[PDB]
Amino acid sequence: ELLKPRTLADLIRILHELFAGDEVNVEEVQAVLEAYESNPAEWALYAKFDQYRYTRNLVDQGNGKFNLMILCWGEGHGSSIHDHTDSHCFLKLLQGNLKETLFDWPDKKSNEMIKKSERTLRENQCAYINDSIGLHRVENVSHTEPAVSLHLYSPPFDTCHAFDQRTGHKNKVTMTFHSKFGIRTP
Ligand SMILES: [Fe+2]
Repeated sequence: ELLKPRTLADLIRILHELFAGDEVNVEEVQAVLEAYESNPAEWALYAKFDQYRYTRNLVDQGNGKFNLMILCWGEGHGSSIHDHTDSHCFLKLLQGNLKETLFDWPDKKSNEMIKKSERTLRENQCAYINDSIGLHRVENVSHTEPAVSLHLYSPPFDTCHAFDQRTGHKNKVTMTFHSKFGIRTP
């Protein structure tokens, strides 16, 4: 029985319930994430920005069944084109807007990766991606407004691939956390 999360803490409690088992009801998880109304006071602790690139701030480690983190995107900050390491990935906007661009998995041939689609993710909206859907890039294209997003990955992963848009070639990257549970982790 899915109820509206009253607070971020309440959302986290609900997520522990939704991930108690071995599988993932994606539509239910997405619905609960969307239903949480972002309250900046509840997540200010995690919203640690860096001037030069977006930061990943760990919020909850789940049951070891998911990583829940907050990403802080300065004006103009964006990600690589990347995959999600055979995991579910939910992305909910807490503040601002992000542009998501979708790409197909490349062929062996070196070739320009052409976008398949793009969309604008707005405050409180939750998006979902997995490797079967494709690859994506996420960017804060705003010149004036930082963006903050809440990401849930299951199972947790600490590596993924970045793809070179000009060729489709991939390289493995290790994800690092800017902070964990509100504590800067240099
Ligand atoms: Fe992603």
